[PDB]
Amino acid sequence: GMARDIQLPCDGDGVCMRCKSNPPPEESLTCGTCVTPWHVSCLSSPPKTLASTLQWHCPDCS
Amino acid sequence: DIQLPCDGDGVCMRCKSNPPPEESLTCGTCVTPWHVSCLSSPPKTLASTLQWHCPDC
Ligand SMILES: [Zn+2]
Ligand SMILES: [Zn+2]
Ligand SMILES: [Zn+2]
Ligand SMILES: [Zn+2]
Repeated sequence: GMARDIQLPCDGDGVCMRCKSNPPPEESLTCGTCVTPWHVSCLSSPPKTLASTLQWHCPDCS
Repeated sequence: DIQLPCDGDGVCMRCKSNPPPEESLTCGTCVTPWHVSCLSSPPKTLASTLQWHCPDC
């Protein structure tokens, strides 16, 4: 997990607000509550189990 | 050898159940849902889970 300070979501156009990159699908995670895309690389605690990755809840919703 | 996906309604064609989101995995190429519980080899990394290719792909 990259972010040691505050974590930022994605653009809505698909750009990570933190690292200024457009994450590929293998690096993208959308929340199960607000459905906001997040760059999984720039998270503080990326999901570590398969179930946590499926029903993933973003840091703003957790 | 007999890996079966989910129907349009959602009932898994290998266990006759409607899996929850914590047990549903949609393929990144043919956008077909699958029941991970009925999968022979579930994904092993985070990248293979985020962009998942179903057995038939
Ligand atoms: Zn990023
Ligand atoms: Zn959320
Ligand atoms: Zn099943
Ligand atoms: Zn497929």
